[PDB]
Amino acid sequence: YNYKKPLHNDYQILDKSKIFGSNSGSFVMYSMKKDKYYIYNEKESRKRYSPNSTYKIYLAMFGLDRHIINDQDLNTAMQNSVNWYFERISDQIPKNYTATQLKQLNYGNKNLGSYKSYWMEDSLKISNLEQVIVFKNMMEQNNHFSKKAKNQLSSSLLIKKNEKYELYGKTGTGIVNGKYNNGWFVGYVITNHDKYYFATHLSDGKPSGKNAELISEKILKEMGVLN
Ligand SMILES: *C(=O)N1C[C@H](NOS(=O)(=O)O)CC[C@H]1C(N)=O
Repeated sequence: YNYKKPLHNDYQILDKSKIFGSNSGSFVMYSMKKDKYYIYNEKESRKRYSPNSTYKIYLAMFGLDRHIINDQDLNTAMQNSVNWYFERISDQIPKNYTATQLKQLNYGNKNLGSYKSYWMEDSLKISNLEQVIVFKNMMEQNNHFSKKAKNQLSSSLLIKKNEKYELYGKTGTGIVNGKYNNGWFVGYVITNHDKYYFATHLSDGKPSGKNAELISEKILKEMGVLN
C-alpha cells in the first residue's frame, strides 16, 4: 500500500537528491529535542516496501520479550545479520502475539502472509516514514517492552561510538532475479545534545543495504548531526 496518514508536524522538506545521485529513494529523520521530522522525497517515503533484515529489530524485541533470547548470541547475530537466528525466533512466536504487537506498534500493513519469513520480500510492507515513526515510538514511548530489552537491542545495533556521537542501525537488502531490489538502513544517533531517529530507503539504481548506509552517513554528516 501507501502510508497515507497525515503527519501533524511542521516537518522540514529536504533536498538530498545530489547525495542520492543515480539512486532513487527517500530519507526521514526525527529530532527528539526539537520534536521535528525532516523528509527528503515525501512521496517515496510513504510507499510501502518489504523491510527485509531491518525487521530483525522487532524480531529481537519479540525474542527478548518472550525470553526466547535469554541470559552465537544477539550481538553477533544482529551485526552479521545471521538469518537462521531470526527465522527461528519468528517460528517460536505465536501468530496472535505477533499480530497483536504489529497492531500496537502500527507496523506498516501488518500483513503476516504465510507466517514464514513474511518480512523478506513477501507480505509485510512498511514505508520509510513509518520506519522512523514506529522505531522512535517503540523505543521512546512503548512501555510494554522493558528497558532491559531495549538496552540489549541497542547494544546489538551499535555501529560507531566516539566522543562526538553513537551510531546505531540495521541494514536490509532485498534481492529479486539475482540483483539488488530494495535497500534499507534504519537507526538512530545519540549526540551530546540530541537524539535522532532516521531511515534511508533505496527503490532503484543500486538499492543495496550498504548503499543505504553510506548515503545515510553522508546526509547525517552534511546536516551536522555528526559534528
Ligand atoms: C536482510 O535484509 N538480509 C539478511 C542479510 N543481511 O542483510 S544486510 O547485509 O543488508 O544487513 C543478508 C541480506 C538480506 C537477505 N535478503 O538475505
